[PDB]
Amino acid sequence: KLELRLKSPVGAEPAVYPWPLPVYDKHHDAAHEIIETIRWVCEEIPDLKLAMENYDYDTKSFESMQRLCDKYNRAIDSIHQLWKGTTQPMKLNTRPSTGLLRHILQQVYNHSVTDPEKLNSPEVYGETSFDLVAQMIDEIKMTDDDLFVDLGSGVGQVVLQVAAATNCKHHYGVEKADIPAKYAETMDREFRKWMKWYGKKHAEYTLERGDFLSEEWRERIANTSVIFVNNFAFGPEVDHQLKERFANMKEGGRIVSSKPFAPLNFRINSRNLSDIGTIMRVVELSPLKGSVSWTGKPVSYYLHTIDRTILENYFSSLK
Ligand SMILES: CC(C)N(CCCNC(=O)Nc1ccc(C(C)(C)C)cc1)C[C@H]1O[C@@H](n2ccc3c(N)ncnc32)[C@H](O)[C@@H]1O
Repeated sequence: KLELRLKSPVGAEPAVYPWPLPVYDKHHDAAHEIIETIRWVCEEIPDLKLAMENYDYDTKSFESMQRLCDKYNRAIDSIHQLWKGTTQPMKLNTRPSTGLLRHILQQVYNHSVTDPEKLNSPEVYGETSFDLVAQMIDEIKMTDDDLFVDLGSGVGQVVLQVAAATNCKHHYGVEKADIPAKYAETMDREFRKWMKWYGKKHAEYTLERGDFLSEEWRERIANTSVIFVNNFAFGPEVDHQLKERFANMKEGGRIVSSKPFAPLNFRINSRNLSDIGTIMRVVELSPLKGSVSWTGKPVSYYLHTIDRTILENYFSSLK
């Protein structure tokens, strides 16, 4: 029946929406996905922006929606034309800006998480931690050297965010529970599709089914240089096993978490000598003012860097 279609700015399969356009949740529907996508594409292509200094808008009239899609598609055609002339294509494979990325990931999520219901009351998945993760990404400089892992990666959004944002040799997510691992497969597909659609590049990444305490993971963890773990509700048993597995990490390796694995007020003495606190610097990271603020209360986060010289110094300090 009735449809709206958006042409990709790089000639990928157009995006096709049914009318009336679905609503996703109380604060998201396809209408606004459509508008937001159009706006984002104008940011990729200043030229497209120039073509469309015309658009507030009526999202419940199909006619009003279709003029918008039409103007956009037509300007797209116009742009593709320009690129046959001496004007060169928009720089091919760049990373998406943050703004675009937040959009894309919203899009991927909504197209992948059909029924946001099979996900338990409490924020045990982190639904709007995008800005938070974005902050982390800003602070923890990463490079083609690093390997990244999100321990208990959920449906994968954080892995996708980092992979989109950084140039690690590889990013990994590992998830035990079956239903989110299922969703992650679609997330993965949706993500690849939308990134092609906007013609934006991403670092290599993999989503996996697995337990991060499983024998196999001991080795991998020791090999990972950047670990993100949202351990807020892990408690005693699991924190310990993790500390265990961290102790084998190379010098420089980083762990970013919600609960600290050492303490910050930690100075090295006779009976704390096998405490992990001896092989790692720990800092409290500044929270975001607009923090999701778990437990109706402002909460911050922790960067641990594997630094053995801390130990070495305590053996130099015995002459
Ligand atoms: C709460 C966390 C741990 N996780 C979902 C979050 C998606 N990714 C995420 O939030 N990353 C992240 C976000 C923010 C931060 C900061 C705090 C900002 C630094 C750090 C990391 C839960 C998933 O972990 C899975 N989990 C728990 C243990 C378990 C297991 N041992 N092996 C496999 N997966 C397992 C569990 O099944 C859930 O699907």
